[PDB]
Amino acid sequence: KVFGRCELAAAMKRHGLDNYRGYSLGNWVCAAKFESNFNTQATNRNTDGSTDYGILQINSRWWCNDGRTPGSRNLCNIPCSALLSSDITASVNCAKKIVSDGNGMNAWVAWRNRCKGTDVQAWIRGCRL
Repeated sequence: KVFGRCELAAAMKRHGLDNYRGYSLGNWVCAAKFESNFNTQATNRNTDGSTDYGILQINSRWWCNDGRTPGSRNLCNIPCSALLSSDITASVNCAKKIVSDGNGMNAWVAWRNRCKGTDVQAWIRGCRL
């Protein structure tokens, strides 16, 4: 599923992401925009052989099992394919674990490079919360 901007904002808000660990909703939407272009089916393979999955491009090296990343941890205790569902619950729940990791949203390279220190609230402008 490819979400609309406001549709995703609403779903994220409902799943408790607004101000989660101090990150306003705009941050999460911006991150999803640049990580996956709002497509839950997004996958990208990394040089180290790990793969990034779904709306928030969660990495198989640490967070999920895809059965093809030797020495991978599965810290979210989920198959990576669960991150590709049109239901964003699994992605959100795992993201919460990631952002609590100690490094906040800096775990998402596109957030750091493209959202951090920008007017992130612009991403939720015009949306019926």
